[PDB]
Amino acid sequence: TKIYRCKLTLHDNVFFASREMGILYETEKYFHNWALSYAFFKGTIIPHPYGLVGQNAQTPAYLDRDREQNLLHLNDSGIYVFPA
RNA sequence: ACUGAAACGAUUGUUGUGCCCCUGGCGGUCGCUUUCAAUGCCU
Repeated sequence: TKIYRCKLTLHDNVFFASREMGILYETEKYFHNWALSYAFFKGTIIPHPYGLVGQNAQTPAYLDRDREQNLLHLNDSGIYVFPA
């Protein structure tokens, strides 16, 4: 129902390790939706555990109801960010 | 797990070494301490 046109201005340099070739690591020119969804709603809606240990420390929880860092909380909040 | 979690292009290094503000130069030239004067007056 509501739609928000949000324009993002970088106030310091942004890095994502999108691809790697030798000494060079580089960032794709589109911000992925799921990265922005946690940037907007983690701590406010999605939980933000400061620590991890175990399999949970190197396995995503993107769409796993059994884990706290889900993007599915937002399906239930009725919210969806698009990619940038 | 935001293509995620942590993330020093760093460490060391003398703008250095030699160098005469040097050489030449007459404070010089001209200039009368000058001009006038009773050892005097009386015995």
